[PDB]
Amino acid sequence: RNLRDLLAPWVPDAPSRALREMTLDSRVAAAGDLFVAVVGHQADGRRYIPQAIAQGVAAIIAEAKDEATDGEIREMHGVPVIYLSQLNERLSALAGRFYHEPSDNLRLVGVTGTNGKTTTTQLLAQWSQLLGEISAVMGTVGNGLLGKVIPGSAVDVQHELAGLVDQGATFCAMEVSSHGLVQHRVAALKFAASVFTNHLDYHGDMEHYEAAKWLLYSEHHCGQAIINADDEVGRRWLAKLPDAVAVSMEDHINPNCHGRWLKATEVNYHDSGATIRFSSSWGDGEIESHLMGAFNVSNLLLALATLLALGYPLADLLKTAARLQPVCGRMEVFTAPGKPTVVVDYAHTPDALEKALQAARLHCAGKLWCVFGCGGDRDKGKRPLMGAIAEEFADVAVVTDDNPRTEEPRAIINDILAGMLDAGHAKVMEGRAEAVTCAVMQAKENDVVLVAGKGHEDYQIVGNQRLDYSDRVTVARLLGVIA
Repeated sequence: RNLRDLLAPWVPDAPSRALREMTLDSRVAAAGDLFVAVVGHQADGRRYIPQAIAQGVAAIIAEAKDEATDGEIREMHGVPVIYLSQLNERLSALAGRFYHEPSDNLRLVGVTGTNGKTTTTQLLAQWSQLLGEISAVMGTVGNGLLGKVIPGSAVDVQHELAGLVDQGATFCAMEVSSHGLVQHRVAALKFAASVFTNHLDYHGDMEHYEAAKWLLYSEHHCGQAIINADDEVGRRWLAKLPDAVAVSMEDHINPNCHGRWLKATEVNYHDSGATIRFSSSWGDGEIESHLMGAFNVSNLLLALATLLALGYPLADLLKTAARLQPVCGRMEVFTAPGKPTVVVDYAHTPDALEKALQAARLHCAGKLWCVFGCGGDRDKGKRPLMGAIAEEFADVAVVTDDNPRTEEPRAIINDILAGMLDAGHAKVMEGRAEAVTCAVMQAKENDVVLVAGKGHEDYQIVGNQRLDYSDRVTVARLLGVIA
């Protein structure tokens, strides 16, 4: 890596100097490094230039704002210092060139929106890998090849993607935060596809918000646009994007305009997942999904439309659909012959618990059971709100412990019960393992038991002890299966 080569597109006069790593932080700036001095949230990296020089950096690129002309080449203690205008905007392109353009050496799919980003990126990564890609994810639960996801500036993004390119990745599904896009953290990435999953009442604010977002997207390499037409903003944007794919399970495909599309024609929500019949511009089909709830049908259809748009054959996608797995502890289904369906979900807030019960109800011909508690030595305000949700959206509420820590366990349970119209209806069982057993052994064959609050977590905090305990293991053992 060479300062001269790195800067050729922007500064033709740049000195030839070997470069090791690229860093924004003067503290880690080692001998041979490139130090990038940017102006951020009241923080001015140019303050740290002499300290970086003193640690033996090979060269510095720095904001020109107030200090120099764009492409002005200076030299301090024999260290080249090159100044660039609007460096925050160009950091992605600069790091891209530094790391040999990693988004041009694999198929990068970006997923944006408030929800379904984790699940949709996981589905894209799993499905593409089943079709023979070596697949990776970058998002909220961390970066890596599938099954090896280790838990962030424009430089970090390009560096991480290059790391995945080096480990052999040929496909990467990336969560793009609303916050990342606006701060230019993905400004130079070549997206093969951009997936849109899903305080704006005054119509000037919707107009500004849209204008701000449309400007950003016009500046990115978005590749194929795949948009949820079940979202009202999704629809407006599809009207303006004649090449975008429309995806719907709520009858919002308008075939007069929308050129390419995919819609769920009917969904049977059953005791072990969802049977999805669909029509698309690529042809028709039926998918056996092992994911639970209406939102996971949407997420799966977005991943499908995206992979069809990129040229993956419909017959190969249909033949692998049944191998798609839940994100561990996210509406994760456990079934066994002649036993109640059991779902483990991490829902530990009033809103998450309501969504997970509504999701669970679709699959439930009999009674819906909710086994849950609330953390001790934490905010107590959600307790009566989670009681009232469980009483309303479930048929049987089984209230138990969930990380009581040092707090009197029955105290927490009382606060939960206080939120209910009829606390006497609720079952209380202390010992979470025993409360899960209660629900699972008493539930009928066509009942569903939702076990809420822990998801993937493999500990119960009682006092200051992290006891070995897993909802998933307890359920799997009661059902006579393997977690």
